[PDB]
Amino acid sequence: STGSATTTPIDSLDDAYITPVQIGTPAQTLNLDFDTGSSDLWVFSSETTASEVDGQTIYTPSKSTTAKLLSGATWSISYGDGSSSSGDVYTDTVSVGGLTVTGQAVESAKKVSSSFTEDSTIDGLLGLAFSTLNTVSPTQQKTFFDNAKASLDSPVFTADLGYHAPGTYNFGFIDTTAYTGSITYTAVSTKQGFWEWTSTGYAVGSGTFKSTSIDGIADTGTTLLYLPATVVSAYWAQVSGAKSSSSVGGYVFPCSATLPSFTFGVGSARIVIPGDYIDFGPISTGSSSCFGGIQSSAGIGINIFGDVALKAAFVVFNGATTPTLGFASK
Repeated sequence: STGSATTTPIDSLDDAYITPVQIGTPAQTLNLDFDTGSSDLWVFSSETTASEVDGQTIYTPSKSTTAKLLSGATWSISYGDGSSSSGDVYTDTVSVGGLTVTGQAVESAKKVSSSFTEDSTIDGLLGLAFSTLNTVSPTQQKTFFDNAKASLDSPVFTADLGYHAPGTYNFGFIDTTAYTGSITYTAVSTKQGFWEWTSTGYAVGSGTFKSTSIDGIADTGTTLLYLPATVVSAYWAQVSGAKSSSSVGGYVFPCSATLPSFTFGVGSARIVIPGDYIDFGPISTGSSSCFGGIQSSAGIGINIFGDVALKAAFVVFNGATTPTLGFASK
């Protein structure tokens, strides 16, 4: 089997991407944030504290003939950006882009933090990191990908995120028309439960490439690119007037600037992030100070190749016995 679904930016800045997911019988379609940095599939639901729902589409298990309470199971998760959610668990039929998993753990939110409430466009998350991070207790549950894997034509999914435009998540096959040149594959460590890999270096604009190992995670659920302070300083030094602002929470730059591109290494290959991808617009409505899309990972504890980086590439998440990551230009 295979599946193929379109993923769509939630706003004009590409702050996140939502992908329609069918849950239950008859289908209930919810728009989920596919997140290769976590491993829980959770949804706004009929059980979510009413004051914490503001415009989201909810899953109602009582209306699904294939829903079953997973007796005794609970979940609770905290994300890198400080947001959180928790609740109980059902198993149900879940389909993504024509690919169907029966008995998928669907984690029903009883509580969500304010950032989730405030984002009316995201109905939940679908985790695509390794199942060792799944938070269901006392019996850890498998991700959608892990459940589908054996049925897939090939044990892979791909992320093809658009810049200010729709893109595609495919399961079970590699669309050879979706990228240019070749796919360069690189080793993955699963030791922390992430799609963790080592970039071979970087360049700023038309600058020379600096060969240096940068360990980080491929995370579709993170908006920006978070790299070591040295790298980030070298980037923003090429933008007149750019500075790190403690009050705003990172690098800002004059909205009148033309941003340089940023290149990152994948083995001997190179992925170029156009400067426009790094513009996240005014810090506040009407401001002439703009927020940067490349930020320091210092104090995160890990480097994150988020959407800013991933949307410049066609990315293969290879879930073979020894997992790997592939990057192609497009």
